[PDB]
Amino acid sequence: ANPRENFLKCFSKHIPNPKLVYTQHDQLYMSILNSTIQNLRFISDTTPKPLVIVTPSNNSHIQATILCSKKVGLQIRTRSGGHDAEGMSYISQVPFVVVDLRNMHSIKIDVHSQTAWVEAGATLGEVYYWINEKNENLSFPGGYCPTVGVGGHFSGGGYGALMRNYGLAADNIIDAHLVNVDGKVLDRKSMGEDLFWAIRGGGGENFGIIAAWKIKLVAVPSKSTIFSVKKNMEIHGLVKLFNKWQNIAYKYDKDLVLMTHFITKNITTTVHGYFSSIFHGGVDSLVDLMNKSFPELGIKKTDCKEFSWIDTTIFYSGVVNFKKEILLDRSAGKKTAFSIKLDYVKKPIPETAMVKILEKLYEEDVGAGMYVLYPYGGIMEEISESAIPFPHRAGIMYELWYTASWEKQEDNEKHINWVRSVYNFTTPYVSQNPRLAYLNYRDLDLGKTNHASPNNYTQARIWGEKYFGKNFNRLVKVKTKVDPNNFFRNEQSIPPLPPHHH
Ligand SMILES: *Cc1cc2c(nc3c(=O)[nH]c(=O)nc-3n2C[C@H](O)[C@H](O)[C@H](O)COP(=O)(O)OP(=O)(O)OC[C@H]2O[C@@H](n3cnc4c(N)ncnc43)[C@H](O)[C@@H]2O)c(*)c1C
Ligand SMILES: *[C@@H]1O[C@H](CO)[C@@H](O)[C@H](O)[C@H]1NC(C)=O
Ligand SMILES: *[C@@H]1O[C@H](CO)[C@@H](O)[C@H](O)[C@H]1NC(C)=O
Ligand SMILES: *[C@@H]1O[C@H](CO)[C@@H](O)[C@H](O)[C@H]1NC(C)=O
Ligand SMILES: *[C@@H]1O[C@H](CO)[C@@H](O)[C@H](O)[C@H]1NC(C)=O
Ligand SMILES: *[C@@H]1O[C@H](CO)[C@@H](O)[C@H](O)[C@H]1NC(C)=O
Ligand SMILES: *[C@@H]1O[C@H](CO)[C@@H](O)[C@H](O)[C@H]1NC(C)=O
Repeated sequence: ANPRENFLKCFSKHIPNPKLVYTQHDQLYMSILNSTIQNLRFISDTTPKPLVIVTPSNNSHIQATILCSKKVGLQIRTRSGGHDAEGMSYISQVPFVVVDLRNMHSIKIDVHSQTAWVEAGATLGEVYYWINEKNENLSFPGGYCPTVGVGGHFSGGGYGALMRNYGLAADNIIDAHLVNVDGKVLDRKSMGEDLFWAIRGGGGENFGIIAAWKIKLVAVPSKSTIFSVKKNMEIHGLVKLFNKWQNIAYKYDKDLVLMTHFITKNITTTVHGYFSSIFHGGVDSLVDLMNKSFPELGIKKTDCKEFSWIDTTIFYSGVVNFKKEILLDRSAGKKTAFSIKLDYVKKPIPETAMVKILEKLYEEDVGAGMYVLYPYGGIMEEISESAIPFPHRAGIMYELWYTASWEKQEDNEKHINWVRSVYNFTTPYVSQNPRLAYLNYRDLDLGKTNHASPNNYTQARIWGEKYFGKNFNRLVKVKTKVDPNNFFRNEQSIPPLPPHHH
């Protein structure tokens, strides 16, 4: 009796006769494993590999895997788009199998009722595309990156351009299909409201394997206006603009998103701020708005085109500059090694301190580090904190991402340490009790939950409280109820409650 072969037998038993199981012996193993590992940082020979990969195409397949891993004693890591910031969807410390959902990417739109059934392995890109094909004036609220998978994205909250208008993708989910620790398939009805609440932004990896979402589509203007302007002046003049942006961006009506980037340019060199818009409306209203609200930014008509939504979608994603069918292409953009961390901001950062933050970009190579800033007003002020597990709503001015991408496996420690040091540095200026963070940018630095350690609950709280709010209690309530033996677990997952505290 050994687990790989015992698994495979059990699986065959539950399901006789495409390929659904891969082992190291299969020619395709490696390139499947590899295909969707998004962060090159976790591609080494040292990196643990699973005993089996399964690629289900049917709820029945998922039930079997869950059942068989339960029996033989393997751990599951589900991979949907593979974008985990920490590789947590494809690495484990213990013998494990990855459940790659790439074969379950069906997307079924009901144009009239304005809903859609999207399977767990589809990618934003696809969702965007196929919605737009059915109707140019429709879409869905979600991240910017087309290759993000909907399993990780939605169950983690997930948001982007439409955030200020409609909220997080998790805010717009009507139903789902989920398989639990007992291998049952559950709709919302049968799931019950606690579990339906939980999977919407509490991390699906804590409760089960989601198989499908039901999605409610949102209205989207047939023309939006985009400018995106370069600003490489002297460092102080730059922050003078930043400070202004900081106090107003979140204040616009719902129809303006104004975001900002920072990086270094000129290879051997100066800090550059880019300021970008999605404006639901025309060129002139927009210039007028800008000319009124933010003169010093000095945008002009010459500065901005008006695009269709899907074009805007494209403009604002990881692909150079063409045609809209890239949205469909699993292997677009370039994969890099990356480290990212994100802060939320409630109170304007002091101009002095900000130069210092910007000053730090000089300490890595040109283009390596980058700060992304997105504003936080509009609808987020009216959505309750416990509406869903994701609790970051009212009184946030904007969010700050600090990110580094590189190529080379040696330069790892160097680069992740930079990201940390900027994080450490900004600590006085960002949110505070507690320092809020975002489940979809997992940060093991916030604390780890170990395989080889007894499960202290008050330990998990430290980070549980950062990712979620007051929401954390209800979350551990749901865990304890639906997966009391903590079968669905990872290096930073919600623990159940031990039974003497039941
Ligand atoms: C790589 C990348 C990520 C981005 C980018 N832009 C984002 C943005 O603009 N807004 C955001 O809110 N998030 C952005 N993200 C990050 C993604 O939101 C997160 O990285 C998601 O968690 C990624 O989801 P996914 O693409 O599926 O990657 P996986 O590694 O497979 O991570 C999934 C995560 O959750 C578990 N899981 C996935 N699917 C399921 C199902 N069906 N059931 C249970 N659990 C599931 C996995 O185990 C893993 O833990 C821009 C870029 C470039
Ligand atoms: C795994 O990924 C790395 C970089 O993408 C690459 O060197 C290697 O060829 C990949 N594995 C394959 C093709 O089996
Ligand atoms: C899921 O379960 C079985 C196994 O193949 C099949 O009868 C059913 O139609 C499947 N549904 C799909 C592939 O949509
Ligand atoms: C979408 O919106 C515009 C703005 O009113 C309208 O003129 C256009 O005809 C619409 N088309 C569809 C297919 O909904
Ligand atoms: C911006 O405002 C000034 C008036 O102070 C004006 O001269 C300029 O033409 C305005 N912009 C547009 C687009 O008209
Ligand atoms: C960041 O802060 C933590 C906690 O105080 C510390 O352990 C770590 O070394 C710091 N990282 C730096 C200074 O880069
Ligand atoms: C959880 O609580 C205990 C008991 O008071 C504490 O001492 C310990 O540090 C925590 N447990 C673990 C495993 O870290």
